[PDB]
Amino acid sequence: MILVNRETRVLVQGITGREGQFHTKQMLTYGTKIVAGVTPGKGGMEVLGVPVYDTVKEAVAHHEVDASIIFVPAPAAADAALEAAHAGIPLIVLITEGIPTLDMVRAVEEIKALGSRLIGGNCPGIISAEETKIGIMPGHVFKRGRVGIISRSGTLTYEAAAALSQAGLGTTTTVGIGGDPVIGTTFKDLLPLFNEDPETEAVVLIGEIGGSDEEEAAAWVKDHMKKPVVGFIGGRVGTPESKLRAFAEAGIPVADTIDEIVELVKKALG
Repeated sequence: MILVNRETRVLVQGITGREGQFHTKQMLTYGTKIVAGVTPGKGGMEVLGVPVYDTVKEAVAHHEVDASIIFVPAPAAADAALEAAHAGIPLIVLITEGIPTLDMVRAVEEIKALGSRLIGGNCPGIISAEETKIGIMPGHVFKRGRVGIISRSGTLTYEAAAALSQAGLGTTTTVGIGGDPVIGTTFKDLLPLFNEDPETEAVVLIGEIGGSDEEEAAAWVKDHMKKPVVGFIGGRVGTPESKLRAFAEAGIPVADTIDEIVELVKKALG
């Protein structure tokens, strides 16, 4: 696994909202160690046994936190991420969709400078199979195994994870990094972590049109990866052709279908 596991202590920002409450319940049931929640104006309340505070600073003053997950409304979501970073929280998972691009870029830059890792926004989060769940992904399709996943598409991530689980390969950590133009963590940032994780025997990269992250990741894989990588591009620099060419030139086998992801991983591991 990379980044998080069962021991990861989690803070939920926007815990009192409909989404926040629903997923706090799903995560608690999964085994995620949610230790506190934050919602301005709701400090003093309790959600599913989780104490709620008005600010992240107040929450961290009473609880050690390794990561935070944000369900705060779009207009204030970027600030919520910044609030977590200023409090010293190492990992910040920003779920919220619709955050203004300008807000997003400013948050990415400042949080990066502060030393925290930001996943998102507009993403499903991170899950370490049968260890911990810090996101909104369907937990049941992530059976524990040996394949790591980094994906810009939640849709394809779940199809791939379910297929890998059914094939007996399973998964380690899956990070849904988000498909929007501006994201805080991408392929190249996570590949080195998977490369050094002995539990991960192969990594699946799921990309799509736009940006240059897939192309940059391919170059990194070609020069530094020590284990198999399989790629998939949805919607079949910045074009699908450019990304397919980049993967091909990097020696990264590309699956044309979800089933081929499974077949290519099996082939690579022998």
